[PDB]
Amino acid sequence: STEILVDKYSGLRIKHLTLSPLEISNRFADIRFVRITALKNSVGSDRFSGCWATAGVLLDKGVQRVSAKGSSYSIWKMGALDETDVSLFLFGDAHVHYSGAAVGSVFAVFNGNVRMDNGGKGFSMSVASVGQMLKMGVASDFGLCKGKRKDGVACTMAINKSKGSYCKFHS
DNA sequence: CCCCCCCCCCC
Ligand SMILES: [Zn+2]
Repeated sequence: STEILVDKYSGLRIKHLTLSPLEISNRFADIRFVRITALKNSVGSDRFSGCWATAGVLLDKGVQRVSAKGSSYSIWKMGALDETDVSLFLFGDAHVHYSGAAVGSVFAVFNGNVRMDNGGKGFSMSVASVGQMLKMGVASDFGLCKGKRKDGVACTMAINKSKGSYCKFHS
């Protein structure tokens, strides 16, 4: 049957759990957790100094990229399915080992290096190591917009199916 | 060699 966790950490609802609730508290035990939506308002307040972690839904896997050094990497759109997103850069092993992940997945991110751009591009974080990514499961509220683009292509914006079936762009 | 690696959709 359906098995849904209503997580206090991420503030998300997760199905297809890859771990027990006890295992969650263990991973987050000695770590300062910051909600993925609080991130942009948390820059420059010593929130990311020590060991920290966040968690969000994979909204967009973007396109294949190549580093200046010639290595491949990823740029993910992550969020809590609430009109607010954030950029995640997957480098090296992290990209190798998680670039095939499915949109809708719920990932815990550990100790990402933070970049904040007050020029409009906003909050972003990056990780490069395998243990910096933990798939907790699948967002039970995740869905794709049922609306269509201007050119007739099905919209691929992530939505909260519990609160509606369309983007900010479709109403 | 390792670490490093860094953004123009959907209105
Ligand atoms: Zn749409």
